[PDB]
Amino acid sequence: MAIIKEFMRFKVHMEGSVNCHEFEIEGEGEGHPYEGTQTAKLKVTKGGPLPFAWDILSPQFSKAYVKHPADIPDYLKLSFPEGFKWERVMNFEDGGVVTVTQDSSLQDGEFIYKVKLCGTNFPSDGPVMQKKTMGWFACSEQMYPEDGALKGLSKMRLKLKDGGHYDAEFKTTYKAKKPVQLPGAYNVNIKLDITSHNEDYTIVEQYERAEGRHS
Amino acid sequence: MAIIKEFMRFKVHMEGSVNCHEFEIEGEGEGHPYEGTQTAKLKVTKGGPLPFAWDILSPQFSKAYVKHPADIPDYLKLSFPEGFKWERVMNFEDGGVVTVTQDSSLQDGEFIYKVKLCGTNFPSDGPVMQKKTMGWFACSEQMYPEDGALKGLSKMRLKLKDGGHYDAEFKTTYKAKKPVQLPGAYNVNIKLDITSHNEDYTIVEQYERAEGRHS
Repeated sequence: MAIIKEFMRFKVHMEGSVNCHEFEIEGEGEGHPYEGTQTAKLKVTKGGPLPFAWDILSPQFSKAYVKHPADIPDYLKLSFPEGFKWERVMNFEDGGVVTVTQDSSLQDGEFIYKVKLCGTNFPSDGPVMQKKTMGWFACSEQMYPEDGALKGLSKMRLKLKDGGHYDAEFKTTYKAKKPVQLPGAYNVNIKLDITSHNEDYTIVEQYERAEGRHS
Repeated sequence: MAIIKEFMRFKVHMEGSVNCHEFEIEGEGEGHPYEGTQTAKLKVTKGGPLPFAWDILSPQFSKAYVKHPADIPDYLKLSFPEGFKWERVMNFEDGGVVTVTQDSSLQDGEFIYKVKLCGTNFPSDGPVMQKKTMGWFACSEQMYPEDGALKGLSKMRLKLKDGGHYDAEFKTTYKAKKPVQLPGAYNVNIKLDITSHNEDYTIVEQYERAEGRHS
């Protein structure tokens, strides 16, 4: 039997603060790791309703679910059962910064996600704190190994409610807990959607499709 | 009859938070803008004692006091009386991030400095939150024009109490409030010292010497 089966569920716990508003999120998800597709259902358990845009949190809730061609080593799938950790910084065009620390493991046949998120310097009148965003554009992450780790860089774009867009640079470093084969440089195309939400975004459902491809 | 005289005093007000510990600092300084030298006397007026290292704040307390050769446009000196603004991000080797917003003006023959600082994601056991730093190494700021503004980039190094060092990358964008001539690329060598401090760094005195030179 495989360790990463064709269908895999996950559980996620997020804690952090944005502009020093503390919160906690608990969620459950499921998907098909070799198809590159997944969904999640997130619940704000502390600090709700959030006084900021959900969209800055949605990309933190799953790289084991990336469809990889056979000739591109699936570094983060190979990291299991032990798993991997990743560190991310997001630099937004108006000075806002989000930092993310995450640990992924496999317990009782289910992925376990632990996330720590720290966001700061968002303008009180800006689109994040005023909840003026409407989801991410489809995007591509440029992946490359460096200093024994897998790194990703993406130019991300948030749609704004009244038109136009709001941009951010994503930098992430992924590290397996045990040494496994890193890939060469390649690209991952990502579609991240909010599929449902209640009025104050205390209950949110997400969908993500991610596929790796050669440069 | 000059706007920037050979001897100039300044006043600075800083407010912000680091790992959501809020604080305010008020200070007075003086120096010689054409000699590239200055001193400051800072006091913690709110949120003391600070539960983090003073060294992350000391580089935020004065680019009007940089000695420039005659063939290098002194962009930030020319910006006065109106003055300038700058935005800074500091990325520390252990995931800590500091963002700084600052406004510089000239009122009644004295510089007026207003600083907003936001720091986050510092490990609770790291040298910043454990106050294990002992001042910055001498450093150089690589200056270059870009998108109509003056930018700086520096690789900064903090001494640690028990030996070794703790590194950070500084990126800053300086913008005159009125259009004045930008220089070409050049370097500024900086020595920033804490010359006195009380036991919990609620009163701190600093000294800085800065000189621009061709690359």
